[PDB]
Amino acid sequence: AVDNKFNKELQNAIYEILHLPNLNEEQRNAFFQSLKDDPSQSANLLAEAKKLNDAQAPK
Amino acid sequence: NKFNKEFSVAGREIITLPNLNDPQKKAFVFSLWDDPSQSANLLAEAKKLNDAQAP
Repeated sequence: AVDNKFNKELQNAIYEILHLPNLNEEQRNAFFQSLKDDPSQSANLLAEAKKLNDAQAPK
Repeated sequence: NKFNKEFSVAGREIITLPNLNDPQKKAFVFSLWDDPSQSANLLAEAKKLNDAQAP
């Protein structure tokens, strides 16, 4: 078991998601909540966030 | 459901502090995510640290 304070993957996911340019605030906060619900999903959620970011690129 | 508009404001405040490095900001962002009710203490701590690291 990995504790959240000792989980670099979780911490990096939160920080990266905070920076993504093409998400809206609702999406960002939903990701933050989903990470709280299950930190084991950090890799999946970060990948999902990046995919949505890229689909939502303005050009 | 604690990730709301106030949480957004605090995370933005942390990353805009100009003298913190990325590991520092990531750590404060984690602490805010871990306990959003501590935004006030954490934001003040981050600003203090920022000022300690000013050129």
